[PDB]
Amino acid sequence: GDEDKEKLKREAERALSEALSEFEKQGKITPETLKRLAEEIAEAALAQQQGDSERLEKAARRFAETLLRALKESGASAEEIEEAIERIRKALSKAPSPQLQKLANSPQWQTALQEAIKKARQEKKEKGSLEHHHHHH
Repeated sequence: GDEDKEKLKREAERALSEALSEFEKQGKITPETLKRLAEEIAEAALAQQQGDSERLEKAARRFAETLLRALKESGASAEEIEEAIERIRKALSKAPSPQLQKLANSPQWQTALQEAIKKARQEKKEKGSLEHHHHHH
């Protein structure tokens, strides 16, 4: 049992790459993590053409939960989290795919994002998030 979801994954990995472009430029985030976040968008955008509302909520929540770790790992605060998710909203709304444009406009996806901004606002500030080793591998 398999499906050609790779077509949406290759379109979505660019959405995060352009949205979080400044976070990667700053060394807050990695291109592997930007792809890992967009792999959940691929499922959510394919679900929009299938009309599967339950997928939109679950995939958007899983994406927004993962994204919060990738940002907080860099020492991000609620102000950086709430700017970061907003960039995916533009990148999806401006996307090359009509499935990704429908995803940016989807209430089931957009509601799951609010839970991630309010989660980061409940914590407000980082614990410290500094590193003392090269980690070259």
